[PDB]
Amino acid sequence: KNEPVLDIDGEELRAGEQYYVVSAIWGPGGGGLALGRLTDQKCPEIVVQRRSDSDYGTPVIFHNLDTKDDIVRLSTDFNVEFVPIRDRLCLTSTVWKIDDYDTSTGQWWVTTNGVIGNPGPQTLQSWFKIESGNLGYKFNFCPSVCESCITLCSDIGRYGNDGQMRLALAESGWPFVFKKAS
Amino acid sequence: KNEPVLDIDGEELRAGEQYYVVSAIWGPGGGGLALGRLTDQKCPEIVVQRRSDSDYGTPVIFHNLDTKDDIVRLSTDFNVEFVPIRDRLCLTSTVWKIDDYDTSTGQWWVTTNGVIGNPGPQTLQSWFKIESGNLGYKFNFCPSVCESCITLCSDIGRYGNDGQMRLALAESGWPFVFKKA
Amino acid sequence: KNEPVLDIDGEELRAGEQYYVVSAIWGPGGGGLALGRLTDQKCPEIVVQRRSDSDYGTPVIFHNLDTKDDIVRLSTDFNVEFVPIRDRLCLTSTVWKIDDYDTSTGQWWVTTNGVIGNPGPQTLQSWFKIESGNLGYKFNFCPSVCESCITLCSDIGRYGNDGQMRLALAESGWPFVFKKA
Repeated sequence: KNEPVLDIDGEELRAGEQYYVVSAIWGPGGGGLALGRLTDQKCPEIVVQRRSDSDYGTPVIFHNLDTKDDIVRLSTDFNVEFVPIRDRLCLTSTVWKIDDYDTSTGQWWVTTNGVIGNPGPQTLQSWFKIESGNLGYKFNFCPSVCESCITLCSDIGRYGNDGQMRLALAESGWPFVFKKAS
Repeated sequence: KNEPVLDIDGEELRAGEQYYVVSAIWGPGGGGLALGRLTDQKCPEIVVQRRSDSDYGTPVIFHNLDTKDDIVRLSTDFNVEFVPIRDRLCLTSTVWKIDDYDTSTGQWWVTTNGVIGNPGPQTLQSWFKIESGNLGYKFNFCPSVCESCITLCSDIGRYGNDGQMRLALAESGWPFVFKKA
Repeated sequence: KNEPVLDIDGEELRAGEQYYVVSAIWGPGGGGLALGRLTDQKCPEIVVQRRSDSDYGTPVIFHNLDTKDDIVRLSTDFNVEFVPIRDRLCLTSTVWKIDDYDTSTGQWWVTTNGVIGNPGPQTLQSWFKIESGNLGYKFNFCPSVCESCITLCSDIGRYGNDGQMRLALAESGWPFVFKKA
């Protein structure tokens, strides 16, 4: 019964529909998110952002906890799934999942090879939330799918990693907006 | 009088029972089968494979030809239905059917909006077999409900399309196993 | 200049790197390869497979033909050496080598006590190739290090042997994948 997420058109987000995730801050805040690849890892891909603010990157589909509700709502666990237009360099999934700890960088990366559905301990790292706290719109990884589980619980922001703007768990979240692909 | 189809626990598949159909090839081979959709088509949904080795996708149920036989057995026509709860179905069934020839890709696709029961020409595109082949079980479309009919016949393999892994008719079938739900 | 062999991570296999070699078929396909010992023979250790698909086994390292090309490539001869992080139970090597003909089983076993390097007649039994079919990858024994020599040329598969999953020459090769250690 939560408040709907809204795209730039004022329209409430629909699960299954494709949306560009674009920086709410343009200029040096960059453009949209898309799939990139690391130098020491060709697969699975990683969530990156384009330097150009005219680039909206790769759209995503949101998969609900209970898909009986087709409205994407705030502070609710869901799966974010990149839906690329290019051919797949990788045979692993393009679903967002929280990586394990990166001892070389000190940040929890947001990466691919996540899971659609199966809420519970097996998929704890595949569930994300959208909020609007002190930002335009932010991603928060704090899955409530498993009440006996212990999970990380914090905002999701951007950090520089080897020439790419990557997404990592951060205290100071980063603001986004949603755009119907059409 | 054929031999039954077994699941991961060694227990034969039951018609009416729920089973995850998971690729016997892990890693790059992806995992279980589930339901997806195309950019230009919202319904009926399409049969896809989740790419992660830790998600089994969507469970299925088997309907035998004879509704009285409870055992799922090899080299015999059956109905396969997904059993999801997504309310994004535009009332189309969850039963596997063979699509008509896709002129764009040159492949015969596997889809939904098939029919349970009613063996005959009407449900021709909805009847599937499981063959052992060489690896774990492979799916095969070769309906035997209409002797008078001209149907395609070949194994079922996997092929890429629109950023999703899909099921099509081919000679080299793709292997799968079954995990009880 | 052949295409590089790729591990699970999408990475071309590098000569010298520890890799786990694990069945590309999970479930009853078992797991990884390791050093085992037979009932009547303690040395040399043989190549075996752990029944649990969770046991990646013993890491190994590749040894190319030309000691300077670091890219492990397809259809190219190489030595293979087990890397037991366990204490070495024997004085013979961990290098893969085709055992002599087993009159009791009609199987050309894969054992150890092979030799790294010295291509030609002296080490013909330690030179293996990697290829791919419909599965991830399949081993093949068809060394080219001696043109005037006659050797068997066939794929490599798995067989039971006193309750241990050994490896031997076959016409259909078993599928594997490589995970960085």
